[PDB]
Amino acid sequence: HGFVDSPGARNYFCGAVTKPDHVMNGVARYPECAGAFANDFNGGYSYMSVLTHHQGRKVLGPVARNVCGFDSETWNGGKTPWDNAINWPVNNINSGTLTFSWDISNGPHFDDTSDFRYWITKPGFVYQVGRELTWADFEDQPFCDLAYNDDNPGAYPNVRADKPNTHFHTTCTVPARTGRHVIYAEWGREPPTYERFHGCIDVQIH
Ligand SMILES: [Cu+2]
Repeated sequence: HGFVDSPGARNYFCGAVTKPDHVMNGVARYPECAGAFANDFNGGYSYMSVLTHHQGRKVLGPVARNVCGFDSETWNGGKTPWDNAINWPVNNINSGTLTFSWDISNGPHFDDTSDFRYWITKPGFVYQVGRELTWADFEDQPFCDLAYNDDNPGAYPNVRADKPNTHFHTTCTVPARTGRHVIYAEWGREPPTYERFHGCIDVQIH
């Protein structure tokens, strides 16, 4: 159970940081989360639970009707808060080497993590409020596809478990891009669960 907190995913900003009730009370760090929680108030508190039990975009192909939530089981295979196309907060980043960090404090699965995978929107991508993502918006293959076996931490330098702070830190190379983009991210586990967690990261590349 967890989510990407650097660069912060939609369910970081609206979930881990800004809670539904914060928005209501007008005391939110991110008032723009109003739009994520407008039609699903209490689902906002399950930001760590955007999960499936299959091997994700790479293996099933572009099958899920909703990109960011990947038709999560927690929403009965329908839309999550983070599939909404609203005025999301954005991460300003550069192309090249970047750490993608998962906060797994809510449900660490160090021992049977299998993979981390990231896809990015195609160069021709135009972000627009109210227009929800399609798989056609993203490259077909992940730009970053990291195996892991906690038995042999040595063999995976691009994956770094931090057990005390219950984080995974992963290293990717974000490809040449500029402007507003989305990175779609997956954290997957081995059998027996095959559980997988899904996130979108809003980015402004330089
Ligand atoms: Cu979990």
